[PDB]
Parts: sequence; C-alpha cells; structure tokens
Amino acid sequence: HMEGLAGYVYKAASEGKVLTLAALLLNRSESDIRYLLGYVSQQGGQRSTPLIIAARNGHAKVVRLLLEHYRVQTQQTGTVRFDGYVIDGATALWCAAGAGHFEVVKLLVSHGANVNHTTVTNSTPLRAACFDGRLDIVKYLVENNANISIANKYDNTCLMIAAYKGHTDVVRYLLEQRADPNAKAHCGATALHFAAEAGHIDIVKELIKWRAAIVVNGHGMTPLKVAAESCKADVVELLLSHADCDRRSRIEALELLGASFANDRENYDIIKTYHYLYLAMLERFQDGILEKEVLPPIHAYGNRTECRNPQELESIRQDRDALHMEGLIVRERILGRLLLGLDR
Repeated sequence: HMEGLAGYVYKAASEGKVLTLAALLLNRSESDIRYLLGYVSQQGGQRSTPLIIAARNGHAKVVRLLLEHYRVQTQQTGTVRFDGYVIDGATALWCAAGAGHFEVVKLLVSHGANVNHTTVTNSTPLRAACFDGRLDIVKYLVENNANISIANKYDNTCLMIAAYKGHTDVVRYLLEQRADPNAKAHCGATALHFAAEAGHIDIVKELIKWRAAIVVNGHGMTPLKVAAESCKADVVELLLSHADCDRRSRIEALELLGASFANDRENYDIIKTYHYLYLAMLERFQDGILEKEVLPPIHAYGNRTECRNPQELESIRQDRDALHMEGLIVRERILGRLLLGLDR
C-alpha cells in the first residue's frame, strides 16, 4: 500500500508539519516523490495535492520545501473549499492569494507560477485577492504582471468585486494602475453600480474621481436608480452632484429614493419619504414644467393616485397612510437580481 503513504504526506502538508513531511519524502525514489507529491486526495469534496492545500492553509515552510527541494510544479490544479462551497481548477497560487497568505504567494510567484491562471470560472489570482481586500497581495501580483483586465465568467472585473466588497484601498490601487472604470458585466453593470447598491461612499468618490461614466444597466438602472432603490441616500446626493440628465432622471432618483424610504422596515422613515418626494415635486414645476405621467389607480392601493401637483402632495405631509401608498405608487411607476458573478 503506497496510496497510504501518499495520505500521510498529504496530512503533513495540510497541517504544516514541515519536519514530519521532510522525513516522509526523504530517501525516496524519483518515481515515488513524483507519485507522492502528485496524488490528488479528497478532504471531503476537496480534491487537492500536498502543494495546493499547504499553500491554501498558509504553511509557507511546507511550500518552500516542496518548491526549493523537490522541484514540484506550480501548475497543479485542484478543487478547494472556500467560504463553504467548492471552487474548481484552482492552482496553489490562487488559494494562497485568496486566503491572504502573502509569504506563500511571494514563494509561488518567485518559482514562476503563472500569475494569470484562471479558475474554471475564469477567476485570476489577482481577482481572489481583491475579494479578500489584501492590497499588499494585489500590489505584488500587479507588479509581477498580473493582468488587471481578466474578468470572470460573467465579465465581472477585479475593480468591480473590489468595489462591491468595500475595499476602498484596493479600488484606488486598481484605478491608479489604470483599471477601466467603465467595464461592464453580462448584465451591463459597471463598478459604480456595485459600489452604489452597497453604499460605499468613499469608493463612489474614487470611481467618479477617475471619470467613471454614468451608464444604463441592461435592466435600465443607472447607478442613481440603484442607489435610490437600495435606499442609499447619501450616495444619491453625491451622484446628483455631477453631470447627470439635467432634470428628467435627476428627479427619477429623488422620487425613487423617497419612495424607497417607505417600502422596507430597514428605513421606513416617512419624514424622509415626504422630503425627497416633495423636493422632486418642486423640481418638476420650474418653467412655463415636467408633468407626471401618472398611471391609473391601482386596485391594491384602494383608489389612491400619485400626486401631480405640489399642493396635492402638500396635503399629505401628515397622514402617513396616504404617503405609504404614495410611496408604493411612486416606486411602481418608476420600476414596474443582477448580482450573479460576485464570488471568488
């Protein structure tokens, strides 16, 4: 039984016991150190080589040993367990970058591991390290020719996942490295969409600073409408502060923002509801006008209709009932998810 010996070796690698591993592989036949260091054994559903899981668990001494002395190849791919599910066709360098083991990454890059290997989902190592928010790993790979352009299966860039996750420090680094702020996913979303839904106000500032374009979603959502719908009001004020559809869409955002303060118990603030709906209402009546193409009264909302004149809306600064309804009609009139590729 030799596969048993391959199992002892694997247990050593994943546990970091670099001395007990060193004894295992010492005085072996070349056909054997090759079999032993290649045997892809399963720790559950996780198919991995001793190099891979050693790098994944962060045992830099076990990695240095397998590389410096036993000439193991840095192209071995396996399926590794991250955050509960399994990720397929991951190299050792990918697991290290995704787990934040810097020394192991510098070890692997040093020994020539492809910095632009791609997971079955087309996830570069640089991508997995932006999901982590480890800037020093991101910098290191970007410096060692990690291509910032390689997006995943759903065309979701490193700059996107870094912005969706909140890591403002690496969004700046990616932008500084001239990362395209105006890339799109399958759905049409840009990095500004993901930063806006989640409410990352410093990131939204960074994207704008780097000439991020206000683009229409495939679904018809500008980052203003996502910020509005997601009730991230402080983000809307920042996006309203720049060149954006002088009035027509500038009001759409205000009404959807005010409506979205009534369509959830997360915010449910009816003072904020009136505040934005009425400011939107004043904005329509400026010239000699942007009239409301109000829809027929919905059978659900009794017989209520959308206020078309400020006085019609001024009559409901009280009566939080006829605002709740007003909140639901205003949302339904403007609207009637696209968050798929946001994993490692």
